[PDB]
Amino acid sequence: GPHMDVHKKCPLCELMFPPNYDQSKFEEHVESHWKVCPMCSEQFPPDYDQQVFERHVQTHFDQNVLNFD
Ligand SMILES: [Zn+2]
Ligand SMILES: [Zn+2]
Repeated sequence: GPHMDVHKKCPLCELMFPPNYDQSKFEEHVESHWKVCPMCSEQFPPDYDQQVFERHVQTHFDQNVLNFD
């Protein structure tokens, strides 16, 4: 950390943490913004659209109407 080590902010929502905050706890928070499809276990970038993500997740519920096969 430099003279300004208050850069520990989630660049995705700008939640600002103290300089002494856990890097990995920071990263998991960044990875929380990476929207994870529970059915893909894939994390989608913050650059991804929530609308697109929600429709993506919806298609996992849609399942192309899995009737049997
Ligand atoms: Zn955040
Ligand atoms: Zn998915």
